[PDB]
Amino acid sequence: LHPVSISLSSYGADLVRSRGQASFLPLLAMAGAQRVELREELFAGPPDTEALTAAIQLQGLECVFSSPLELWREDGQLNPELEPTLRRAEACGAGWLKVSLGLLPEQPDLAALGRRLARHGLQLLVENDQTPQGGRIEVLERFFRLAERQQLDLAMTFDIGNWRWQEQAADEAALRLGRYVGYVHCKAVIRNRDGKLVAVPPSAADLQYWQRLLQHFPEGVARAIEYPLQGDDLLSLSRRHIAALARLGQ
Amino acid sequence: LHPVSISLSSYGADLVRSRGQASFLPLLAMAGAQRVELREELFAGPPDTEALTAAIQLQGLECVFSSPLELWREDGQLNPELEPTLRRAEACGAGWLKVSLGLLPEQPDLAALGRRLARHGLQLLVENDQTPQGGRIEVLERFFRLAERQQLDLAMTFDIGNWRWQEQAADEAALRLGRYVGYVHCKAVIRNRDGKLVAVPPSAADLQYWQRLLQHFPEGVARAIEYPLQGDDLLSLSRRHIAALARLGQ
Amino acid sequence: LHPVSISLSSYGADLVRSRGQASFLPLLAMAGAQRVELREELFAGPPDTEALTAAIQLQGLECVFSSPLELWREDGQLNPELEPTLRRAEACGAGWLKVSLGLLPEQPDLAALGRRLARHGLQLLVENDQTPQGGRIEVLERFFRLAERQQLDLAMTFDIGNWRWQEQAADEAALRLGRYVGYVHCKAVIRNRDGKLVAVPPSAADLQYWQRLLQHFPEGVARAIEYPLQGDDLLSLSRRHIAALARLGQP
Ligand code: NA
Repeated sequence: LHPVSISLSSYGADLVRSRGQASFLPLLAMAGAQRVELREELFAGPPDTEALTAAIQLQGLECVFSSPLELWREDGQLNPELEPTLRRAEACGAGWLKVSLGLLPEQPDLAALGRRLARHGLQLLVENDQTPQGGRIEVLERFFRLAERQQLDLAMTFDIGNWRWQEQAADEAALRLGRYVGYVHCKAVIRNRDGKLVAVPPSAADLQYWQRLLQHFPEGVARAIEYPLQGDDLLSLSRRHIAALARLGQ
Repeated sequence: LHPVSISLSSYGADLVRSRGQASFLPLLAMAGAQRVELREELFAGPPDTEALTAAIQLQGLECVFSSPLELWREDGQLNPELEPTLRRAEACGAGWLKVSLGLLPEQPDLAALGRRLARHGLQLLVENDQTPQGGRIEVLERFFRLAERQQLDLAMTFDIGNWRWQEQAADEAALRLGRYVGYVHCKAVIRNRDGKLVAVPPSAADLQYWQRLLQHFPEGVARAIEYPLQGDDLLSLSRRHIAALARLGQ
Repeated sequence: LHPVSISLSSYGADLVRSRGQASFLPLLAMAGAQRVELREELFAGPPDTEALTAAIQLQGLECVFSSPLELWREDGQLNPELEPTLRRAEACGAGWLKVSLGLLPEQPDLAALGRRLARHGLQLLVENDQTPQGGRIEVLERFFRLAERQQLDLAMTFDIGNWRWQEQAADEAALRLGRYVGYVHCKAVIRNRDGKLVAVPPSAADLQYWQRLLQHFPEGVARAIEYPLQGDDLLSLSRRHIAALARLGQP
């Protein structure tokens, strides 16, 4: 089996806020997950980070801290909230911080980025988002090429569904960006009756298609569920969805 | 279940012209179809539009009228056959007229198009065809963008197979044009042993692919059979093909 | 069933070189293949061309001879090794000679190529390779378009996996080049844990995708296993793999 993560936003923001994120960690371990993705927008709440760290450690889970933070500001400077967010993430027991790109300047100071990352013990993940600045193949390809040149402790999170918001083809993205991918965010996307894009659980067809996309990324890369998980028995549901994802490969 | 149409060309041009298109209406209704797509080229002489409209209504079907007319002439003017075809379609009972684009000029008179459409009671549908002028993604994107800006009462018919004639990817077309799609033409396409592209009935794999394409169009969009339906028992065959398409998507 | 070929490189180059390519023909015929693809690079010494041809004919197999030869030299001239390679292919009983493109010049002498090829019963196939000069859609499309204008009876070997090495989409390749394809090389490609591209046997999803790619090529085109075939029982392994390829197409 390949390593599987669950983004707790999958369970619904209201439910997660009400029950607290730490309460989902035993559920994830019991369902067979290897990693949890925490969500900054989902603490009620100023968290007991100590209690949260102890919970992750007890379950033997890896932990990704996901933030809506955009790395680069309109003005061309690294987001001053980067270090405060890294501290937050580390305090919660995360091994990775996941962010969006923001607006990549013509001249990014990746040396500066490195120095800030070096003050903390987290690998940085940068995810394609739904915006023009952070969600399009061309600028992301530029960022990852450069980042690799200066050898940053950073990797791409390839979000399968987000490309849809920028009318970018996931297959083309995978072909061009797949060598940089360290984490896959899985969701299916449909256009609803009013023409609006909405994230949904995968069909059997989507899953087979995702297996083909995964051929473009290093074998065994961690894959995350970030789509609705709703049902009366969340443990059994999560287990069945983890198994389906873990099984994707050659 | 999603609404399903059958294009009567599916039954074979010679057979349909022989028996007449009206004779297939009870078949379509009994087989579970919600619309009939009449084909201008399959009328053996001008129809009694009153008997036709009455037969369609008796069967509780809606009706798309399909013409091979190209909307824009080589010289950049609208095809003068547009309003005569709109009048014939409307008289036969259709809710939509389906046409091809023709050669979109540098400065298309979309206001004049709107004025002509406003004189009739049908929605205009423009389908991708098999030609360079009417069958390539870039020009169709330009057309539908400009039509939406003019707020015209028109939508795309997305023909899954026709892209093959222009060596365009349906997946790419669906990404770029999906927001505009109000009707889907379903057909599988193979290159035969002689080298010629031909429309064929879908395999299981084809249906799964089409399910993924439909994610790009508003959920529950009407879908039409436009591939060969040939056999000893057209009711049974039609019923099965309709059922497979009615439940595609969910 | 559609005709299936096995490229003998599938069995592992060292194993094949040591046993000789002729020793695999009974296996191919018993497992249900229609065609063997011989590999010039898998002859450990000069071939016994008469015994090879006799072994192919005994088994009732057809034969494609694969050469790493590049058709067009850097200086724009046709590779002078083409004639001896065509004769070698014929000596080994081949109905097709498969080569790489090389560097396509601005004004290739396709007329001369056609006159050369017309002296031979076999057909020339040009395969997409893993190089910029021979593995990119645009130049290959230019080659086949020029060949079609000159009315040459040559065709393409569409290698499904090779496109990955040049970061080219196989679906786009199949759309733009499909009309030219007379032979298909099947392999799946993944990035390994180290990030290196490697050719591998297909998953069920791969096979389903390949069925869709085949829609772009003339129906019934011969398709070849060109991916690892390893096991204690090559006969049953080969038979299962040939079967899965032979049934790919429309119902
Ligand atoms: Na090859």
